[PDB]
Amino acid sequence: LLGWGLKQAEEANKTPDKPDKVWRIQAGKGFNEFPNKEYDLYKSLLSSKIDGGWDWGNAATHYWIKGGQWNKLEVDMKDAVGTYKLSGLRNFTGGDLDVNMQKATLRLGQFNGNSFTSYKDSADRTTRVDFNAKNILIDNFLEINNRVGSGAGRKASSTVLTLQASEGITSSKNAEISLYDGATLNLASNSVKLNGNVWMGRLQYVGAYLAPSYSTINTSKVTGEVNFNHLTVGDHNAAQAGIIASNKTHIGTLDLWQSAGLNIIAPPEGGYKQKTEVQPTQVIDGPFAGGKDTVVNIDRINTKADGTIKVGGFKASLTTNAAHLNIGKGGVNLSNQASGRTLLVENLTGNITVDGPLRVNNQVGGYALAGSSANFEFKAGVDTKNGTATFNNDISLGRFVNLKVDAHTANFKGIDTGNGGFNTLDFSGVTNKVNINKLITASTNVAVKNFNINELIVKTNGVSVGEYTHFSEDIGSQSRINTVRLETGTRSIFSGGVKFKSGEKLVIDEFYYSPWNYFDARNIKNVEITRKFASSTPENPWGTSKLMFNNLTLGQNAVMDYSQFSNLTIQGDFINNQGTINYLVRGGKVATLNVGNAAAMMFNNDIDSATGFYKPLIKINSAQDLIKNTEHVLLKAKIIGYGNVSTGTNGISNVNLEEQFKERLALYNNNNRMDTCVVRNTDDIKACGMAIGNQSMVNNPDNYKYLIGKAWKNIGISKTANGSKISVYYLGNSTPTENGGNTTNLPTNT
Repeated sequence: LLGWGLKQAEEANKTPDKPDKVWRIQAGKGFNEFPNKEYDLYKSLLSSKIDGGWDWGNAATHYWIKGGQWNKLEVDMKDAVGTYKLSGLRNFTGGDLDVNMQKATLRLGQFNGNSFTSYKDSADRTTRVDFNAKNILIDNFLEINNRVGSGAGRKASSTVLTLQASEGITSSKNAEISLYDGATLNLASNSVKLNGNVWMGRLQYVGAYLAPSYSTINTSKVTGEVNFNHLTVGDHNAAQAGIIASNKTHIGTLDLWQSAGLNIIAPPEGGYKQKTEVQPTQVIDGPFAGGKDTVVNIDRINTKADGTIKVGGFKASLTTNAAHLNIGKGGVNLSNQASGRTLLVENLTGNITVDGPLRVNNQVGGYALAGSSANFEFKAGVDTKNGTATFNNDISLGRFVNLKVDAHTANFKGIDTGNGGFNTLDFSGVTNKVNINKLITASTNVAVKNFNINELIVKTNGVSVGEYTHFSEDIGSQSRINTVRLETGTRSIFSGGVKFKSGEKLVIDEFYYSPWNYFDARNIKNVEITRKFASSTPENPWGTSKLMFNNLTLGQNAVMDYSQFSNLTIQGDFINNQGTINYLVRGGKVATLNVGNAAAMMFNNDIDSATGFYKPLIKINSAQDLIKNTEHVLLKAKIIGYGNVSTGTNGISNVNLEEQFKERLALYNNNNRMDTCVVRNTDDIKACGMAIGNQSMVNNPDNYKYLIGKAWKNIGISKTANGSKISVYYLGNSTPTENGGNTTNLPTNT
């Protein structure tokens, strides 16, 4: 209930005990002349001053030192050479072993495990069990602060194991290290590689599911390569483990519990270091900052999760002070019961780099039910706010799973939420940048303040409605989406789609329509389009595409495919820059463009070598069935404020602006232009005669010589450029005269 940061700090600085009867045992001659003799410790040496017994009250074995558990002993070999074993010291109560074994290989496992526990007296004693071997090689299971008898009898107080080898502490596969409610241990060798089931926190008794049950593996002195293999924190209780490592922690499979915590704490920057009565100074530490080269390579996070149902989840958590929290190819698992199991992958003052697939219930998709809201959560650099949470692997979310990241810069590579839906994809803590590479949504609750998703896929929701892409907060000013590609929805109903809630600008480069998926763009006032603005099926469109805007702007060279199949609706000041909007008829009728407030336009001296004239400013392609002698509404307008970069293009002139607007438009038929026909030599005579359908330009190119760097307007096509309408009066495909009129020159400024 106090927390682990108080508990490890208050047992970091204690006086050991007050033991009377300090026994001293020295191994003399005989041990120090056989380097491979394979001795024992208990029967050969330690059973002299360690007595067995029976605890009255549900015991199996019982061991203390001499005449009670309050007597220090020691073993001082310092030259004994060989190899040894403990092999069966179970339910040791004792107190203050310190087996000093220089140049002596140890082995705490042979045919039987071990145990080290204290009793809960009125003196509140520890054990402080030390070893100072050369190698250790645990090689069988070991319990620290275990259950001495069976529930009843005497209770168990705290303890300390300390293993201070000089060459390395390996372990065997069946060596389940399992320290309990009050136990700690320290290691001091180099290159500890525990290949066994490390078990921090266990049920000390049979049914006490509400114990605090702290632990500690403080491998502070390890100068080599710490390498755990298989941890397990918590067992049917709210254990709060902690590890104070030595800035390199490669572990393997991690098996947390539901309500289990973990605190991997990297070292600091320079490394570690009738009368009044005065208690000693209790120096405490808050959550500090790890050093620069602090690496914690947790390469698999599983979770055990079963049991009852509480009103919330349980929120397993690991807290890391390291400047890196790399998570490799194993990825993150999440076992999920009927309620919502949650994990917290938190980093205080570091980074997080996950390169693995986020699973749940041990599959990649991982559907969850309504009450089981599995909640992924990542915190990269909380107390420094410069920490990045880079996910260099394509994640995959099912249904009722919720990613949230509260970092400084959350880079990504791909997000899959369109398969399951109901995914709160929160980003509310992100400072400045979100680099999502690919997004797939069905019913998502995206909340980003600033991003640039360079490619966006918005899928539908099958056939049911109420499920859609939803940006639920302000999108900001530096936001951007380089590619939006909606896919074709369901039949005759806008079931899937996008909607916004706030924002002011969203610089889009490229867009695709889709039938029956709506691109609602609420409240954003500067929706820019930079390049091609077409549909997902540009060859054979159908359906409708609700582009329910409030404002939009189109820049240079952004071609459009505007038809009756896309009701582009504007409620604001549409500004068109040098962009060639193309039209199509789909049955002879020209699809008018419905401007709500204003369609202001402004252009350039956009002359090119493709024509010799300016760019075709508005084209109408595939209008072969264009209805003659009938007003074709080209675009609806309310205020046409037309201009160019100056009064006159190609420098400056005094020409009124609206008349050369009619020059740059195009009516594209027979693979050429019918509005004008820009003819520069004798070769495009043939193409112009293909356009107008006359044999006067087919057989003889010298028939018409008004066109050496010139052009001519076809009469029968009338265009309005006033302040309220842009219309087309297609009434004649007239044969042009040679020297009678309706002819222009070229600007000749390519």
